[PDB]
Amino acid sequence: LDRWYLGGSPKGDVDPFYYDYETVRNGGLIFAGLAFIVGLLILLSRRFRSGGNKKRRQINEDEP
Repeated sequence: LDRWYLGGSPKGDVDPFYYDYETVRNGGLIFAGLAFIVGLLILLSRRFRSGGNKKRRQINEDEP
């Protein structure tokens, strides 16, 4: 019910994530900015179909 996230089990030998832990403060801000950029690219995907030259090449027909 809790902690359903996986891949959070290191080798159990050495875990010096403390160095990377400090970034955890500014880590969220950097990640979010990258997140937004990715979303922009998605909109362009629609452009491939949507346009002034019918690039969607999609038609729905009912069978007899």
